[PDB]
Amino acid sequence: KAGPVQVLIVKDDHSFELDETALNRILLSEAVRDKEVVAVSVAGAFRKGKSFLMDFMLRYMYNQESVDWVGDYNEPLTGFSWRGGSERETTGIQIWSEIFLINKPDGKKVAVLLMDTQGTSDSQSTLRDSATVFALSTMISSIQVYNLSQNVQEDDLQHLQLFTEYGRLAMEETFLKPFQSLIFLVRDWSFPYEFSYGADGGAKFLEKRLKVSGNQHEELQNVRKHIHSCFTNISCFLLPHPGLKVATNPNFDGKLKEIDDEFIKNLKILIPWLLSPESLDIKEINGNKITCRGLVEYFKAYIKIYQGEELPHPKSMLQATAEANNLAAVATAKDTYNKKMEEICGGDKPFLAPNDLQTKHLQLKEESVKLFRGVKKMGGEEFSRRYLQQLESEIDELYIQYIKHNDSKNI
Amino acid sequence: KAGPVQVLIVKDDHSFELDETALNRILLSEAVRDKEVVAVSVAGAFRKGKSFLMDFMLRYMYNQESVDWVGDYNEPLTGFSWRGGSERETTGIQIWSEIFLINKPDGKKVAVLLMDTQGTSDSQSTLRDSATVFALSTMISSIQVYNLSQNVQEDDLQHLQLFTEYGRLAMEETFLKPFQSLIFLVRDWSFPYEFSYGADGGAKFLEKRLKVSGNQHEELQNVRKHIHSCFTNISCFLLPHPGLKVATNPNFDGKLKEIDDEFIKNLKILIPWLLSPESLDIKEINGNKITCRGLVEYFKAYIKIYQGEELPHPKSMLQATAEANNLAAVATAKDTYNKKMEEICGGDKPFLAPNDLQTKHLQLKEESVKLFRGVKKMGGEEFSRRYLQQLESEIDELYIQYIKHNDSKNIFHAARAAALEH
Ligand SMILES: Nc1nc2c(ncn2[C@@H]2O[C@H](COP(=O)(O)OP(=O)(O)O)[C@@H](O)[C@H]2O)c(=O)[nH]1
Ligand SMILES: Nc1nc2c(ncn2[C@@H]2O[C@H](COP(=O)(O)OP(=O)(O)O)[C@@H](O)[C@H]2O)c(=O)[nH]1
Ligand code: ALF
Ligand code: ALF
Ligand SMILES: [Mg+2]
Ligand SMILES: [Mg+2]
Repeated sequence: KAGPVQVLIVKDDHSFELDETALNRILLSEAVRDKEVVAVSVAGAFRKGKSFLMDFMLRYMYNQESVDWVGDYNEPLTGFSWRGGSERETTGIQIWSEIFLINKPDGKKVAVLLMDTQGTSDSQSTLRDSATVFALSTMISSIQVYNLSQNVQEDDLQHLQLFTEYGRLAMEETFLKPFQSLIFLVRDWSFPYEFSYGADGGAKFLEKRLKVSGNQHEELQNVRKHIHSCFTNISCFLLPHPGLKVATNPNFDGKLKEIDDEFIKNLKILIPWLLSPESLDIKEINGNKITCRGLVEYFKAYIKIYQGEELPHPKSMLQATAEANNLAAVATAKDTYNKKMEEICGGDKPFLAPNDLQTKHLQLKEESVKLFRGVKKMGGEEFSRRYLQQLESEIDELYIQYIKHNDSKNI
Repeated sequence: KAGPVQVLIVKDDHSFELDETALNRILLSEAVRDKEVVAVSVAGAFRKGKSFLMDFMLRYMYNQESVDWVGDYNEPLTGFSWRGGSERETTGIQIWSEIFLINKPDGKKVAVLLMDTQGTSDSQSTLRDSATVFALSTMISSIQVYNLSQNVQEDDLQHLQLFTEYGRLAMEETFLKPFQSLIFLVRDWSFPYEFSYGADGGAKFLEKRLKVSGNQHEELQNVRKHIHSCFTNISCFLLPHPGLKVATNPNFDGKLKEIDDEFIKNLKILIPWLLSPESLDIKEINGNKITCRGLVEYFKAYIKIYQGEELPHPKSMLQATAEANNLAAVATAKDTYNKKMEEICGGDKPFLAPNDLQTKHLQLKEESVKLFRGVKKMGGEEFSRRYLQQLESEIDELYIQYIKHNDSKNIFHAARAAALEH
């Protein structure tokens, strides 16, 4: 019997593990391994109904040819594990064990893979944990549902930009856009009188939100340009709140009779708009359509890159800013020392007595140390200590170079 | 008649202006200028009901002595401007024009100032805009209500850390904690079966969410340690959802008869909890209690700092990581060039003829450029181009230093060569 399968395992030590056996068993079966694959993912902040949504996607995938695929209104919602409570439920990445075979309007018979992910920003996860899951699901899926709550905030765009860039870094160089379809799914949209629920309201909302204009600040322009650069198709769907019973009742188990009717009405539109045979886009990587067997190889390849240390680590805004502040200050203090030493023992300056050279070096070292300390930096003085010691060590190294330059002028 | 007053203005070119005349008219009047001041602010992500909340705080401030301060159930909600719609309403910082005089259980009157702020992360603002508003409002307030939606996510704590770090950087150095009281107010809390609505469930939720353990990953540890070290008192209040009429009905105008009853009950706990005379903390800066006139002086000083450019610029995760990646690659590549040039024209090495020196320099410069370009960095090759150009420029400057070092080993080379050619 079909069920969810844990394929990306996140460990308590923040390491990642691919369950290759379970993955090979689902995607290398004879019926699917050679078919071109459509991979649908949902990702975004944790505790926002992602697994819940995926389980309605499952109902549609099993009952496409039925007018009432949304189900019996007394049927509980099953599949991927979903629940209330403040603590995360999904970890890593899970896929549905049954690969769906669908006929496109082309006549092409394609394999459809459904992928559910650990929400970002939970209380147990580093930024590297969250970015790796989100980048991997974007790199593997051909349709990425970016699940957002209520609105699209500038920090939603900055996270998307960080995660997609992290994905790009693990990918081979390419002249085409790295990714395919992205849907901004806005849950609990509260303003249907400003933009109607659904795809047409969402398209107008998103055009406004992502619009680049010349009078816009560069920081605002650049995040929008980066998002457009990454995806060949970007859509948006505004979804109503499903009712306070769905959000707050601990006995709720997914029965449609307990879900707000306007939510159901739009949910019935959203799922086929995402998953109908005409809207299923086959996965492509660097301009080649991928089969299920091909997808398995890329999954293994990408995880290995993220398991190693070839790529830089994503860092928080304060941590990354502190590091850049300190690196820039080291460079400035070191450059100051170099140019000041050139004034007293550059090539065109006379030989200096060794004791004089030492006195002037110690003075110029102290001046560069005071320059470094005086620059305002994020992170605090304790964070700076490592960079202060590096600075002093590199200046001491430079000094020995100058001892030898000076010595050459008295031979 | 009393109303909201814009005191911090964010311009469309993202510059900041203090309307000192408006501020002075309010805080320097004879009635309040010399009274110790309590400042209450609300701040957080945009479009989350901050102004709405403040107008219910206004009702309390005006009707504390009335039996039913919350208002008639048919009375619309007014004061600071609030509304639905997805676009921001409040910009900058505004204060209420009427300063409330309140007697403490001690015996003398404090002045209470209410401050409403632009939500962070709206689509028209830079990170620096958001950071400056949130920092200024934290630095000026003695009670900061941090307004959050549904949960406390790790990105919420990273933003609070960044914003409070930005405020600390603009303050006088002190051995004391820089700020006083912080309230994590969680709107639309959905799990009362796990942590009950209000301040006791909030305290248990927040104690767990903010707990510092020496065994958590340093990234999670250090955010929590930072927040704890910034505030002398941190609490948390979990508020129910107000109902879909409040959230989605365009005709809603604040009438209590259209607000869910459980939200009202907790609202009636929250507001006196925040504002009761025995709960009002007098603003302290650098160990001194502050009067209204002193608060104006600090508002002027702090904004002057953020109007200048003495401080590091707040940057997005991608922007800051890309910068750090490129800065490190530049330093490595420049260091390599220096070390390789020392092998050939260090002080203890023989004179090199200018043509050999140039050829070797050009080889080593290319190897360093190749090293820089080979480093995997966030942000793209296009982002790195400013740093590649800077590296080539700094390498060229070092080369000229080496030309002079080398020439000094044989000043007569060109002259003697010319004399020997004959
Ligand atoms: N407010 C709100 N809650 C939802 C929605 N959809 C599902 N939920 C509830 O969200 C909670 C967590 O759902 P889950 O799918 O496990 O979230 P995930 O962690 O994002 O996968 C459950 O209590 C769901 O009933 C929605 O559209 N809005
Ligand atoms: N979901 C929800 N909406 C609220 C709450 N409080 C107020 N609102 C609605 O949120 C919208 C924005 O309110 P406003 O005070 O202008 O938000 P601000 O931008 O943060 O100041 C209004 O439509 C309010 O009716 C709440 O606790 N939960
Ligand atoms: F909180 Al989750 F899937 F994002 F359980
Ligand atoms: F969006 Al606001 F006050 F944060 F109008
Ligand atoms: Mg889930
Ligand atoms: Mg407001």
